[PDB]
Amino acid sequence: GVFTFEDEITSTVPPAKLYNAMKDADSITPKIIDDVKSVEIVEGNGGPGTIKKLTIVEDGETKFILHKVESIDEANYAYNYSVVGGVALPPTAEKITFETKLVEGPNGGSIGKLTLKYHTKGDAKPDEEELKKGKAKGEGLFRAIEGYVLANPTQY
Repeated sequence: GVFTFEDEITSTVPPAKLYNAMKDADSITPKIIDDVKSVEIVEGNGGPGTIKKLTIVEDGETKFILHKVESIDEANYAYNYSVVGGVALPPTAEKITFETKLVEGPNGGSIGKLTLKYHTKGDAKPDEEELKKGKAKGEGLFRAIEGYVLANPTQY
């Protein structure tokens, strides 16, 4: 089955800036997110279908997570990717997709939608702690990218 949660988020940063910075997430995130050590391209040019390998530390334990880029759409200010492999993928999960979509806000900022989609095989239910952790990671990445833009106003 597929279990989805969609949450609304806001930022004072306008969406083109946020989108541009999301495209540089591979170099922004390891600096900001202490548990993300590095991001390496396994295959591809950075667009849809690119597989990336993230080196993480969780509780003193080094782990590898594989992400597949799903879509990068300027028109929706969208940056979507999937967890496709590694320990970050729970035993119950076939795939976890993270989607971000932005629109212009009323005050020159952004209104965002963050979507977490958790695919399971057949009637298997997801681990509920996984929804929580997935929600927080999606929001954590968005806040990282936002934080970097706010702290570096001439970069974007």
